[PDB]
Amino acid sequence: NEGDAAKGEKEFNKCKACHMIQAPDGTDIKGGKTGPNLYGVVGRKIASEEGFKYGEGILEVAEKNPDLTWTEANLIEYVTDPKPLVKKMTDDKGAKTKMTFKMGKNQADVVAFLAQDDPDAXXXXXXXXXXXXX
Ligand code: HEM
Repeated sequence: NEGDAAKGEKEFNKCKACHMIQAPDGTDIKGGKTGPNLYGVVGRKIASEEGFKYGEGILEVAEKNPDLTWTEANLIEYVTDPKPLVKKMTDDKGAKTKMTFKMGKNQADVVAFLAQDDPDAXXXXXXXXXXXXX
């Protein structure tokens, strides 16, 4: 749980194919365009990132919770098995997701790494209400 990242990035080898890292400019890692830029996230806002085809669910939830800025404790949950977070949260059963990867062995190890890439947590903040605070 010692959330590495060394191990965390190694594994990213398991998101890379759906997912890009890139920055407002160049690309750390290199990954399929299926899924969004995974860079930033941590600090972000569920589904913000523009010009992608977000699954309708994350979309409505981002909505019910104009709040949610992907901590990385959310990252841990989500990726673990995302429907059960997405869903649960809208309460609307029949999540859907566009993400089907289920990752159940090394969670924090990863959020760790992705916490890092999105360097802004700003030392601290911008809000609070649990789950959010970004
Ligand atoms: C553990 C490796 C990966 C992690 C850590 C991960 C993380 C995430 C996160 C945090 C989101 C929500 C972002 C937002 O709110 O915008 C997301 C959305 C998504 N992911 Fe992944 N992901 C992983 C692997 C993959 C893979 C392998 C695929 C393709 C096979 C994929 C497809 C998607 C899609 C389509 C969405 C959009 C969901 C929607 O709009 O409703 N992901 N992912």
